[PDB]
Amino acid sequence: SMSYTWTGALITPCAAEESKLPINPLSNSLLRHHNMVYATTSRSASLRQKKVTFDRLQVLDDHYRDVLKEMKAKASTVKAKLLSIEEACKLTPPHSAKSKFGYGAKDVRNLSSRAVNHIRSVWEDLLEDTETPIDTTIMAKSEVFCVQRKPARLIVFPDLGVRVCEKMALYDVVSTLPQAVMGSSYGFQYSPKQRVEFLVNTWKSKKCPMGFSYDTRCFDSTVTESDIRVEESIYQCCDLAPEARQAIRSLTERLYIGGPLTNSKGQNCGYRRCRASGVLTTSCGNTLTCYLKATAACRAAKLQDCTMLVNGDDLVVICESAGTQEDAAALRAFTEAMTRYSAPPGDPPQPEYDLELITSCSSNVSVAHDASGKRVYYLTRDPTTPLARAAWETARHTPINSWLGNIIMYAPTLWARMILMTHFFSILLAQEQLGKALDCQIYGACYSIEPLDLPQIIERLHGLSAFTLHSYSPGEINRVASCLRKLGVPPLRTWRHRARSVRAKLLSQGGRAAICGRYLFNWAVRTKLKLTPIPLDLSGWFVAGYSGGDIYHS
Ligand SMILES: CCCCN(C)C(=O)c1c(F)cccc1OCC(=O)N[C@H](CO)Cc1ccccc1
Repeated sequence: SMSYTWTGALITPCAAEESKLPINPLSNSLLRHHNMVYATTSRSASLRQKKVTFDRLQVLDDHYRDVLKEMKAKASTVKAKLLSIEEACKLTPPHSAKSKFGYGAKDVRNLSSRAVNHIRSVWEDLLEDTETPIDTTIMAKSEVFCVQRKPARLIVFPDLGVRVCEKMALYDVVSTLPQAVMGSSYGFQYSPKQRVEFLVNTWKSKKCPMGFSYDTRCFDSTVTESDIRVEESIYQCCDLAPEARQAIRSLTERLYIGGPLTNSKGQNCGYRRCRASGVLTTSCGNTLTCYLKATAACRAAKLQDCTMLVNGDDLVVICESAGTQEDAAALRAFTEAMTRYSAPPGDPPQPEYDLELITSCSSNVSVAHDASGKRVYYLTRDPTTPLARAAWETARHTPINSWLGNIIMYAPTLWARMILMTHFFSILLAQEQLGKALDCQIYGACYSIEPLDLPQIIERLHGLSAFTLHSYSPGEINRVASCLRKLGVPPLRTWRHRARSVRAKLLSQGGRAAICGRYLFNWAVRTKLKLTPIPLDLSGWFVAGYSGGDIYHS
């Protein structure tokens, strides 16, 4: 069937859209070539609609059915909890889209009567009505990139009231089931240093390893009604409260498998028969679907000892080599199988025989050395997009931000350390906001974090070596260097000069600021200070990992 059908009504914005990087002193100190940085808008939405709209031809086979039953046998060990309205409300992001029913995310969080009464009514409706399609809004998402232009991504989400009900029925499921089903291959359970450990150990565990990332084109659109019902069949193997079982069955038929699209102006926009980007089960569902399809395709292709690492639609496979011609051919057979499964490639996959050449989760493993000269593996990526976004959020007030999560994810990197930390710490210090908690977007989720806690966070997510790395690899330095010339970012000597200046200010204030000076900026001085383990709340991160978007943790 068609992933989408359209009536001709437009994908509308509900406010003016900015597509150019403003000319502003603070962002200009970071990046000079402002004309290279752009934000997507609803003006490119029709181009995206064309790409995401197509017919899906799915053909399932014995390997798929075998793998599906192996997954269900493991899902069968799961016992899941129904969340109370209060628990689901506290998981609601503060700046989450308001309901069209007279209340907003803050009213939800405060347990206001209007909000709670309405959420309760929505829940009872899920229990009563198993068929009426649930309305969704379609919007063009505003995302920032560097030229060489991407059309806007389209986001699909239901009303606030429904989102809170999804958490009630399925939060515990999305947070515990993927690990029970996929074990070590479930990527979202890992901190960055633990993802590196698994990739390095899996690689080292093969006699002759071969690995590849697999890019599925427009994954959400490739997701069929069958996939979504199969996904539900895995959820139904959990021990569930009667009302959760019903709310899952109703959400699946009324929301998950598809439904009507309304634009911001309230106009009937079209119809969806594929994955909605903005529902609770998107991340877990995509992960389970991508894992099932890949696991079965490996058997079909006869790849050997194929270890998966799956994070939503992001896939990396590491296996035993059968020789070079054999590998090329088996990988083409793997692609042919995924294609029948309705998971066709975007960029053709290629076999790799070096772990550092594989890009997965938009990152690659690289190597540096700690103060004692020992090798430390860590994740990095091309810094273009992170720098373009840091510049945009510097010039444009963003009640939400992406730069802080970037520093946390990429802390051991040369670029996050010399540029990002230096830049944002200089500014927050001048503005007396080092201590101000920020609402940090990490993938689709939300975390409240004070910049002053960065050292403790980094030491846990990456180890104390993140503050001592040096001797980065030539390829990494090469890549960083070329991006700075391309974006007009001042050279590293200038960032060193800035860091020394902010480091001295951080030290002079003492307290938590001085801890930031000592750990975050020790790379910038000779007279290194003693780096000992720093004398919290990492549970919301560690117990379930990243369980999906529109989730808030404090
Ligand atoms: C819990 C969500 C926020 C806490 N962060 C930031 C995490 O990492 C994280 C964590 F600390 C504990 C548990 C799970 C976590 O994350 C899930 C996940 O898939 N993370 C990956 C790394 O494995 C992010 C990443 C991908 C590529 C390159 C660099 C970093």
